[PDB]
Amino acid sequence: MENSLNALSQEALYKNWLTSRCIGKSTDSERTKQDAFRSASAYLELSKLPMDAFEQGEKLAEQYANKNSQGSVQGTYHTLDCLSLQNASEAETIFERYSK
Amino acid sequence: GHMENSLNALSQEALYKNWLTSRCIGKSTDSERTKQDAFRSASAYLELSKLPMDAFEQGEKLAEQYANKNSQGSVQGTYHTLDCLSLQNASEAETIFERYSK
Repeated sequence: MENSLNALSQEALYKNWLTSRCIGKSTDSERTKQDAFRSASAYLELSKLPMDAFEQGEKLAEQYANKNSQGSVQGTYHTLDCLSLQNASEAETIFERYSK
Repeated sequence: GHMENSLNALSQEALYKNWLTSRCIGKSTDSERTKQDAFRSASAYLELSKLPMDAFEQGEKLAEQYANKNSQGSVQGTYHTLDCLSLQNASEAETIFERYSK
C-alpha cells in the first residue's frame, strides 16, 4: 500500500486527497466519512506540497461536496462531483501554484 | 443536460476509470444512500463511454475486487476510498481499457 502510494505523482496524491476529502464531507455515513478521511490522511502524509495547498484545497473539496450536481434522473451525484476533482481546472491551478 | 455537457470533454480512458472508481465505492460502502449515489454517478460516466459492454463486465470484476482489497493503513480501520481511487492508476484498469478500445 505504501508501495502503491509511493508510485503516485505529487499531482495524483493531491487530486486523491481532494477527492477523498470531498467524499468524506458529502457522505451521509459516519463509517464512510472516517474511511474517506483516513484515506485522505494517507495521501497527505506523502505530499511535498506546503500547507496552504491543503487549506485552499480543503475549501475547494467542501465546495465540491456541496455542489449537489443534478443529473437527468433525480438523486444525488456527490460521487461524481468529488471525482470531478481528479480533472478540475480549479484543482490544477492550486496545485500549479504550490508545486513547480 | 449540463452534467453530460460537462463530461463530454473527458477522455474515454478517464471516463472508464471514473466508472471503475464509482462502482468500487458503491460496492464497498455500507451506506445504501452512498451506494445509490455512487451507482448513479457510475451510470453518468457509462453514458458517454463508447466502449463495448465486455469492458464493463470485465471492469466490474476489477472494481469488486478492489472493493474487497481491504488495505490496512497505519491507523485502525478500512481504506476502501483509497482502494477505489487506486483504480485511477492501476495497470489493470488501463490494460482492460486498451484491450476494448483498439
